[PDB]
Amino acid sequence: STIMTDYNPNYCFAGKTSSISDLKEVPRKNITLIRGLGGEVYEGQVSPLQVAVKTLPEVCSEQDELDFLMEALIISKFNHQNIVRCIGVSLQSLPRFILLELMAGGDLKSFLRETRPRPSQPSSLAMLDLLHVARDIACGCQYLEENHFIHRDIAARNCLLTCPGPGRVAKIGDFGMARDIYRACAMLPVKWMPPEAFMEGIFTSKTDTWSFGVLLWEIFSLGYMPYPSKSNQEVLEFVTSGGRMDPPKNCPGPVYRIMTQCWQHQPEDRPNFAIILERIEYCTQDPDVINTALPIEY
Ligand SMILES: CCc1cc2c(cc1N1CCC(N3CCOCC3)CC1)C(C)(C)c1[nH]c3cc(C#N)ccc3c1C2=O
Repeated sequence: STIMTDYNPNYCFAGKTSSISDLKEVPRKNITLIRGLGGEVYEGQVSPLQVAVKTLPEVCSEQDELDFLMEALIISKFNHQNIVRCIGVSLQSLPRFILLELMAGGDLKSFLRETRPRPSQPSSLAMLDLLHVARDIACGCQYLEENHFIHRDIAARNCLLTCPGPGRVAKIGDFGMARDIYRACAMLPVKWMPPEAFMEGIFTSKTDTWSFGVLLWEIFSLGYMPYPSKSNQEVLEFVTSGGRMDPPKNCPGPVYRIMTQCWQHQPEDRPNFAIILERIEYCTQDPDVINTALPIEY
């Protein structure tokens, strides 16, 4: 790409600088698309390795090209089991591809909605399944925090699962907001943002702690939209004024208490991710938490 070549942006993560020349270019003849899944995401294979393929439309702006490169650089430099892997890229053929770990369980929000206990599947999910998802994402967030990377958009829609069934691992699977900020409103994820985002606009890992609290609410509600029946501005005014969400239906007290600590008004009063993990791990050990039945959706 001449835009990518002429600009040739550097990307810094964890004290190391990378650029387009550092990306692992997979020959296009080795890549086959199998089906569309979800911009466009396809299932593909690399000669074989099963992958997810993100594509860049051939009709795109110069900014879109640079965005796509920065997304590749960002994902390629992460090294953690709870962040989706990047197999490589194919940027020297059109349309351009980024090749990612296939996450056959799909996105977490959709999974929660589709796998809710119902009279026909009364035991589809248990509390422990939800705590394992929470732990998995908290582990990824702790890696980001330890590497001074602020995600800015932790939400169930941005988490992915390795498979639908038992043994699934949840991973962070989108970095678009971080990418936009690295390169730099009705599209802001207001419902995931702490009060101070709207005051001084200052982001820290404590902003990700707040968002993680909202993710935990999403998990234990089985995929409900946060602040049901409030608009973005209503939520902004609500949370600023000290308003917080009620516990999800049947949510154990100890889990709800993790949410409420994540939502402390003062950032310094919120737990870091090592503390969040410890609390999630204690909940997972407590028989009265894990023996709590999830509500049936009639
Ligand atoms: C093979 C399965 C799959 C896999 C993936 C995805 C969706 C799927 N499916 C969508 C279709 C469903 N079906 C199941 C049958 O009923 C209809 C819905 C079953 C999940 C989505 C589109 C969510 C996805 N986004 C990604 C982003 C990044 C990054 N960075 C990396 C990987 C991904 C993936 C995936 O690997």
